[PDB]
Amino acid sequence: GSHMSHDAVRPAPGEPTWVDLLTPDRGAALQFYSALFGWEFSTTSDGTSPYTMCRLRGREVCSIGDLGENPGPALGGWSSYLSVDDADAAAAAVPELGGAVLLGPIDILAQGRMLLAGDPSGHRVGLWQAKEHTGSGPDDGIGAYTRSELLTGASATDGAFYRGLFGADFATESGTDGGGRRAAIRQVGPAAPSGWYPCFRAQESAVPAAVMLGASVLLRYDCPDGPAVVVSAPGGEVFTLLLTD
Ligand SMILES: Cc1cc(O)cc2c1[C@@H]1O[C@@](C)(Cc3cc4c(c(O)c31)C(=O)c1c(O)cc(O)cc1C4(C)C)O2
Repeated sequence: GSHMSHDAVRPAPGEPTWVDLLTPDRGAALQFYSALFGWEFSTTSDGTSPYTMCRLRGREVCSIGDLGENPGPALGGWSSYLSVDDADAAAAAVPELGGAVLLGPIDILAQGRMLLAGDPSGHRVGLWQAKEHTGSGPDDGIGAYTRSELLTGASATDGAFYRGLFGADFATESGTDGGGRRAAIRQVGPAAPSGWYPCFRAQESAVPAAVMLGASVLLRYDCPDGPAVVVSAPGGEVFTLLLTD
């Protein structure tokens, strides 16, 4: 009966949520994508759909998806999944800011909820509902996710979207949070690509690992961390590599 909670939850910032990447041919993608980082494949479970989990050193990293006969998937390439208060929370604030929900709310195997929002031009913003964990996986340095960064032509706009679905604006109040949300938005276009694509950690040797395959060069500089490498995969998947150790 319109009661409020009496507990403030403050998750640990920095920890990424998740990152999935659809492909036309999972079999082939594993040959390209995994050739960049140098990961290993694993067998799928039986009884369920074919799911290849990409793990190494007994440490969780990422998973690959596929479409088969689905010409219009949900992912549409790399993207950053931001963790919201609730699937419905975010979706509910979408219209409050003046956006449009494209997908969700949906119940993926009653395990989680993924939905997309933004404008009807086809902008997909990864939104996951953190209930158990916020994607706190093993910190093996290299090979694990690094962070989430979106390159849009309207930092001021996207910022408004984030501050609304995540920022305090969501609940137009303070006290029942700390501020442990992860996101990043930069304004670029002429001198840098555009789209949703988190960063990843790899050795310097990974740079050419992609080149040799025939990756497309767009932008590999002008980053806050210094050395950056953004390549465009042949299928249309855009992602950024940062050299650290
Ligand atoms: C949204 C969606 C809706 C739908 O009707 C069918 C469907 C998907 C999508 O692609 C697949 C192949 C299955 C699938 C699986 C996941 C996600 C996903 O988008 C999709 C997903 O978003 C996600 C995540 O964000 C964090 C996780 O820890 C795990 C996942 C899993 C479960 C791997 O078919």
